[PDB]
Amino acid sequence: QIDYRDVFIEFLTTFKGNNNQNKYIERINELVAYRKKSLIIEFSDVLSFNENLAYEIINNTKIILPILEGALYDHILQLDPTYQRDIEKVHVRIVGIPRVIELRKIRSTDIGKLITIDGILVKVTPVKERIYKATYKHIHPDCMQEFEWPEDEEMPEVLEMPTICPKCGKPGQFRLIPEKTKLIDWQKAVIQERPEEVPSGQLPRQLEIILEDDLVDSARPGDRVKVTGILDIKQDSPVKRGSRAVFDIYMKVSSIEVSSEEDEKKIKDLAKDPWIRDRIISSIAPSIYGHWELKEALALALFGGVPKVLEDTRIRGDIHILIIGDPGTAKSQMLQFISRVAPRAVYTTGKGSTAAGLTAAVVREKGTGEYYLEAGALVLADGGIAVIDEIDKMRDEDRVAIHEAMEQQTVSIAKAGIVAKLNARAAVIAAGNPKFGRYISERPVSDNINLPPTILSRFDLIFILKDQPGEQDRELANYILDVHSGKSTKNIIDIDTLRKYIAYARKYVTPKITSEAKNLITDFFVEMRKKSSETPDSPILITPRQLEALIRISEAYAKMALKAEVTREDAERAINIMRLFLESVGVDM
Amino acid sequence: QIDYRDVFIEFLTTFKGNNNQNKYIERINELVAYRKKSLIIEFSDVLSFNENLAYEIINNTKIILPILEGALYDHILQLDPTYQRDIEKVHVRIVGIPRVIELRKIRSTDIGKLITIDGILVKVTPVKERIYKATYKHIHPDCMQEFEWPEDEEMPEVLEMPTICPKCGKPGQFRLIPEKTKLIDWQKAVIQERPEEVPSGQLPRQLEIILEDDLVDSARPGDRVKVTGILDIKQDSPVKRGSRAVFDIYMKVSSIEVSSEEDEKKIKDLAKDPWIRDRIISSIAPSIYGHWELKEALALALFGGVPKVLEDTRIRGDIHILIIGDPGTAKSQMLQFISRVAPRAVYTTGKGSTAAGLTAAVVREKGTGEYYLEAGALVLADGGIAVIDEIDKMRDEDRVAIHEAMEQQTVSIAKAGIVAKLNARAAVIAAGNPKFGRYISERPVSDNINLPPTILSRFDLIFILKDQPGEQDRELANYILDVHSGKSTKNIIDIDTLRKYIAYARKYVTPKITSEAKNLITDFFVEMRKKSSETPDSPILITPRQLEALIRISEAYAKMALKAEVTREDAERAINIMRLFLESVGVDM
DNA sequence: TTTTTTTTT
Ligand SMILES: [Mg+2]
Ligand SMILES: [Mg+2]
Ligand SMILES: [Zn+2]
Ligand SMILES: [Zn+2]
Repeated sequence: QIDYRDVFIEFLTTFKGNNNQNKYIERINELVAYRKKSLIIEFSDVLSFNENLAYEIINNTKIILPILEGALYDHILQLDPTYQRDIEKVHVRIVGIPRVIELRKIRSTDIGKLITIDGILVKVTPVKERIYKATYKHIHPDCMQEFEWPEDEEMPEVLEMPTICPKCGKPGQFRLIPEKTKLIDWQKAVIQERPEEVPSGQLPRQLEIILEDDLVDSARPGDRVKVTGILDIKQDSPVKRGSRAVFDIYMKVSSIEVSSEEDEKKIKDLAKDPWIRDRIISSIAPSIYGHWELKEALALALFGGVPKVLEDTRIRGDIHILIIGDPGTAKSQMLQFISRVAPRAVYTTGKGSTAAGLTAAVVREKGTGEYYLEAGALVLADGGIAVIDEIDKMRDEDRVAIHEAMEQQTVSIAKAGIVAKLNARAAVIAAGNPKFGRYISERPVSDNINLPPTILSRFDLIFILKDQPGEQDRELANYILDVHSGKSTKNIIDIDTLRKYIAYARKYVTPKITSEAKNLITDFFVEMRKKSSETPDSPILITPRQLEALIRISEAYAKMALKAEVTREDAERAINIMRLFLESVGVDM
Repeated sequence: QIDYRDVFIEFLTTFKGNNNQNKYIERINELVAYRKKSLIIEFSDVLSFNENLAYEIINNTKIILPILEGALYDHILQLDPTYQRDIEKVHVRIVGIPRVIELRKIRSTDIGKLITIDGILVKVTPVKERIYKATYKHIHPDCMQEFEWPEDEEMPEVLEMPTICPKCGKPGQFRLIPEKTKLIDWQKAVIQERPEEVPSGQLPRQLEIILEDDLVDSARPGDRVKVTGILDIKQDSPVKRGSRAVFDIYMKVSSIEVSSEEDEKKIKDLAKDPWIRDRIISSIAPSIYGHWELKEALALALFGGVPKVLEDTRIRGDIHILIIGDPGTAKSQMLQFISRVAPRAVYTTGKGSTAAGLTAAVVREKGTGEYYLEAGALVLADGGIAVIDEIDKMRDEDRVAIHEAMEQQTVSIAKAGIVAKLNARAAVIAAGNPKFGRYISERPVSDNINLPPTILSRFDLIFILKDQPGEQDRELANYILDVHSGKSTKNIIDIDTLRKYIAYARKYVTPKITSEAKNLITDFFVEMRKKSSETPDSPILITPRQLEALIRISEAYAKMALKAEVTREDAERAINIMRLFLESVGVDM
């Protein structure tokens, strides 16, 4: 038996990273400066430094975590006495446990160990307080004594009151003292297994987890997470008998991850190539032949524009795309790829969606009997991409409910005496089919779309796809068979790198409008408005929302190349793609 | 007087199997490799070796079973001393009990003996944990003692706390320690009697079964199982008085089997026949005369293609068949046969089904008032075949809800704040009648089918059946009367053998496309588009989906012969069969 | 009652 306090402190102060910069030393300095009261330690670093220490942490986690926390607290206090009186104690969290078990394969033998489960967050409860050291008061004409009922022991999960007053050795009734009671933050969350690991013909399972102290509010619903901790059984009503000798299992979260310096370096060198825009476009849906304009348009929606917020109003900075085409034109394949490449995307269908399920659901809690809101599909997709397949197959009554969300990016709910406004800053991608299944050349655009002009004006770009057999049939057949044969096209950025590239660009890039683009946009907008009045029978209208599109598209083009200003070249690209949108629908230039 | 501990040991190690290889020794050796912890014993094997032990097992199971487990553990321990500290005990499961009782014939005299029940699983609860050895601490300021209350006795299904502390002989308050508590896996399932056993008029009855230890998650809902164990009465609140001395019956499962190496050699022998494809086609619906092209198409759907999973998207590998015919053409006859020979099939009707029930339904459980997902018809058919009879009779607004599942093989639900995706990789076979009941040659094909072009393109093959009274009436009449007279057709593979053949092919066979097949497929696909453009009047469209139909059919043809490569011969059959399909819908090539 | 999805007069 050898003390690990010296080894743990030595590991923190002597570990060398990639550049031998003592990374953990900097984290401690950040912890001291910010009073973060929590430290994250990578498991492989501990294993590389000393494999014997790693095994004790994995196995004897129950009794070794407080030892390391106490030793670390002394080191922090030695480094800076001012850290005291602000943080009572620190927490050590281990990340990178080699023991990973699927949510569906949890057995009795795994209870009481430190295991890691990766899943999807579903529900998060509001933060609440849990008592871990109570202070009762035996009220009785002779007692007038207060005491901490749990002696040299933490208050268990089941609340219990003293039976005999220790100060007097007599029975009676006891009163809790909130002022001297010690509390700890407590949150309840529910995790779900990934759809790619669910067995065939079975519904996904769910597991409930506990977040405490600083771990609260570490994630939002719909985010892939990785958690590590100790499993335990759950007790709800143990006071009254009636068998129920079967208990569930809940997880005590110790370390939580969501979804680096080296990644930024990899991303930065990509933008050095002048042809970065073409590479990104060619990397969208590599298994789909042709549709270069559609592929180019989808890339703009992934990056999006720059939202503008003023002292009196705000302007949306998202691009909405509507695609209409004949069946079999691979409209859904691109949408599925978007949902798999975007950092945050939600995939829905017209028939499988409802008005309540798309914006906000008002439900009544049976335990409380009061109404409370539930996040809709658009709300969960805030700051991301919203995909609505088969937009024409949903009822118009439910479809018209998203008019405010598509433009104002807000959802107003006035039901059951509850009034609220929720942010819905998401870009909507919709696909559908013409009124008669296939597009009819002889019939005009009005009866083919079969959609009200109001919703059409909210779409920045509208593309019409036509399945016309011709000279491209032979090359299309070869491409499809190559995909089925396993052959793939190289010189394509992988999905993981592309997803990282999109996330980085949306966070650290904000292009500015220059004078050259201002003149180019104005001339095109005025000229295209003049042609609109020539043929006012088209279902589409050239509204001021169209002028908004050029600014957003130009910003998206600049954001693609990690630029800082909208140059003259970007304005030309925005005009070129805008012309194709007008040309496809039936408006000549 | 006589001990069976040594009797069981020699039976395991000295028992000549069918091939005289000591199969039970191999099973024990296989058990050690992966720590199976469960050994399956055939009742016939015990009866063949020593009849005396057979009666003891079947009549005194509750006593002799633990004794045999101890003997087996020592034998395994000697073979592998390392078997300790991972598997503390093993289990002995007995199958093939001759005592089989119908679910409706259970009486009081059937309680307490080992019986076998055949039925259909309908509900599986999530895996939970049951306490069988608790650990309590007496909360009395003088005690501080830890003890296991269920001493010298397994903890009953009704949880009970001690009234007097064993180590101090005093009453008071007791607390349970989860860390020192011993748990065991516990799962609840519901079984239903087969439709062939339900008597006239009444609805089928249900029985509750309990699965423990490794038996959890041994089967999925909708499967046919054969459970074996001891019946017992169910109690919830025995303390709660107020009459009601009537108790239900719950089933304690000890061994469950769902639905041998001799099958593989028998299956391999069948595939060696060069005319295996013809024999399989002739073995589909032996009671139906004619319809050779329809029989061949149905065989392809049973086997199906090879799904492709890529890093970005996935390609559907199932084949969908649509049949349109006049009444009396026995369309529903093969559909019933398909649902009987397929390893996993679900039979539905257009009128008796709704959109919610087809894919997924969101229902509110009154126990908690919270919405939860319910598996639909397509979800439960994942990995199998879904049959939709009388598709034309059902509502159009309900038919559009399955467009996504038939191509993307996924179901998306956004209702009441619930967003999820479910896999629905199931082949769809549909039948229906024309617009005016009978087919009319004077009217064009477009208005006769009366279906939207979108759903028509999804189907791989569409066959139109016409009832023309000709010279074949006498031949058809004789065949029908022969069936009614008890005469049957010989030299046909039985359903039991055919079902085994199909299951083996779909698992261990994965054909690949060759260069020769690519040229034939590409040339014929181009011919479709050229012919289709020449006649823009047919309601069917030659979309790129038809190209995948050639690939899927070619793979299915190769899979029927247990081949690994799709040769030119398979490609020619794929081209030939679709030529008939095009001819049926009035397209001549 | 009121809001939600569902099958049903
Ligand atoms: Mg689609
Ligand atoms: Mg019929
Ligand atoms: Zn007192
Ligand atoms: Zn005691």
